[PDB]
Amino acid sequence: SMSVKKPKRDDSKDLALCSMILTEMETHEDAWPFLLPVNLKLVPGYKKVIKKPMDFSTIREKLSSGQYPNLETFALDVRLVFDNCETFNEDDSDIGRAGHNMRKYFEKKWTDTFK
Repeated sequence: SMSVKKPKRDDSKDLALCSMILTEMETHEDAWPFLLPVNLKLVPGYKKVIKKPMDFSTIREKLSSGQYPNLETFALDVRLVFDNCETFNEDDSDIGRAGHNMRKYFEKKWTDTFK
C-alpha cells in the first residue's frame, strides 16, 4: 500500500530474456503456423471468430517497440497465440498439434527462466 512495498524483484533483464524466449519459439520447427498473422482475406471465418489475432511477428514488433509494460503482458500475448489456435483448429490436425507442442515448449521456458 502507500509507502509499503514488497522487496524490488530485479526486472532489468526481462526485456532481453523475453526476446531470447521469443527467438527460441521463432526457430522451433513447429512455429510455422504462428510466424505471421493469419491472412484475414484468405482464411474464412478467422476474422469473425478470433477477436484478437496474435502471432510471433506481431509479438516481436510489440516487444521491440516498448509496447509490453511488463513480462506478464508478454506471456498473455504468447498464450493468446495458442488459445487462438485451439479455438480454430482441431486437436487432431497438424496445426492443432503444433499449437499444443509450442504452448508446452513456451511454458517450460517461461518457468525455467523466471519461476
